[PDB]
Amino acid sequence: RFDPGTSNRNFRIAASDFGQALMLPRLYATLEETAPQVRVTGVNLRHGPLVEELESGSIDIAFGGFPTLSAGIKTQTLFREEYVCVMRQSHPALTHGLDLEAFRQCRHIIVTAHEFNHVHEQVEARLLELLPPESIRFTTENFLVSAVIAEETDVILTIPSRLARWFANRGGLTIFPVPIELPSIEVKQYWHERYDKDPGNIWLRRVIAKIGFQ
Amino acid sequence: FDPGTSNRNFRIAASDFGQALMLPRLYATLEETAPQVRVTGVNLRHGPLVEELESGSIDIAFGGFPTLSAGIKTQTLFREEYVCVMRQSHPALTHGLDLEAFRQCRHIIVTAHEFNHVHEQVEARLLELLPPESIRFTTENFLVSAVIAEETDVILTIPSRLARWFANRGGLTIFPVPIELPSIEVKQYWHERYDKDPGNIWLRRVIAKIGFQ
Repeated sequence: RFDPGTSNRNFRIAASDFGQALMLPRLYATLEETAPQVRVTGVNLRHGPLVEELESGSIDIAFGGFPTLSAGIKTQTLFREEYVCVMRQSHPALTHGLDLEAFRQCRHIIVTAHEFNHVHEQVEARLLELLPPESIRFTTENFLVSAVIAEETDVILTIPSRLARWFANRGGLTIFPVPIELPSIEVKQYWHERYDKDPGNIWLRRVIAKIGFQ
Repeated sequence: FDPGTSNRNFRIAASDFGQALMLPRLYATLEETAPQVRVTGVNLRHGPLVEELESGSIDIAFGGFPTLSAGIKTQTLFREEYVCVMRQSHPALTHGLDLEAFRQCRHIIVTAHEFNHVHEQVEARLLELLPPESIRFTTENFLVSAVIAEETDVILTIPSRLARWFANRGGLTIFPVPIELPSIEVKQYWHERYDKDPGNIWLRRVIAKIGFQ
């Protein structure tokens, strides 16, 4: 059914834009070394029921936190992620510290995710509860968009640390801890039972599961 | 409608590139004159944009959408060209990017077909001229693909503003693309139903006043 060295299969992985940008580069080596005509497509999250897409075969694997996925779904946990805060290094509060109430008074960009039933909705909910409505300036579905915007303007962004670190590395942004206690996230890969024994699917899970996510 | 005291959440539909470009150019106007106004960036979807503009679901669309015509007003904001980027630590760098070398590289392609975005044209041209095995990754977000090109040895063909944005802050280097590609017109789009809506009108005018480099 599936041979890495000769396959032309195009694998589709559903993930947030962040999850995509995290995953695919970690697959490149394996692809050039052992599967040089295999393709990986990063598919955005949708409003429709994700379990259906895994069932129909239109998605091979989902990657991230999808608490709503259960029946007929098999999973494996890959790592934990924690949230932090960022603001750009030419931000007025940077010269200052930031306790909880100064935090509440700044401008925020929120990444929204409840429509996609992605675990980040947990954080989103916490922030919408905490923050004065007037404190929220921008809203977007994409983590990477939100990061770029935080670099170009004075808004505070609350995001997975891995993403924060990737953008900190260019010095646009400073990382500081969230002044509230946010849930720790379990990031996994998800697939459907109907494909548990599919050779290609099995191969992909193996590769993903061997990724050094440290 | 008063900007100074409104709390309206305006929804703009654009590619992730379009959102990243637009919203920052709106911050000052918000800070100075509409401090309670929210802007939301919405991803392009499966369905037809017109039905979203009509619905009120989306206030304005930003980008290049040839398909919007019947009941849509537009104002052209600027025009964009395409280039290639590869990271400085790429073998093909110190060698030139002629068409024959191009074909021998691995590519990441941004796909746009689903949401009738002008990039369809660019995507189609590349697929025409590239062997199916030089294509390694595919994604629908420009920003995703730009960080992937920064992390791995893939070639990425993208709009120059996006390119210039990543070249400055990192390892990607910009190359002309040895493939014939259309120029692009970036417009704002809105339904005629809201042509006269004060809120909309205000937004459209703030945008038409942005100085896109």
